[PDB]
Amino acid sequence: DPTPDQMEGPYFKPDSPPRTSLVTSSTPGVPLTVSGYVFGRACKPLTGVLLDFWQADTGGAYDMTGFAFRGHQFTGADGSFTLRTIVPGLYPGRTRHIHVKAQAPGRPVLTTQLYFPGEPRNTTDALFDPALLMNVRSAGPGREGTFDFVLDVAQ
Ligand SMILES: [Fe+3]
Repeated sequence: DPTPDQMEGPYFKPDSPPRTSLVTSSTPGVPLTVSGYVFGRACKPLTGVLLDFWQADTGGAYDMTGFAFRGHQFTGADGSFTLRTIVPGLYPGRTRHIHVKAQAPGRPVLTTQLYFPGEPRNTTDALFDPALLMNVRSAGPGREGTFDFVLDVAQ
């Protein structure tokens, strides 16, 4: 309220495919589904918001040749989103994170990141921001993330 912005990073690639799922049962890593809503200025759900996610694989590598672990979606009538993925791996200098660009129809793009609770690197990574923490709880062999966006959109 409202979701803080952060840098894009060198590993963004435009033109991600449309998909809410980035993984299969055969994808290595700890299963993670992240879900929530996009709200505007009056705490009301926003429809048709573009959410474009990218992240490292379980071993901390980004795909620069293809679009593995890159995918975008649009919020539905209820303003909800869902992302089925795996927990991204650590890589040099950074705590654990998922990248996201959010764009409400006809508005500027918000570039930001999502962080994980209880990660030791949250204390070492200067880029870390507790306002961008997901809630994360166990769900069998995997995990469930919860995060709501608030965009600067008048209602
Ligand atoms: Fe990154």
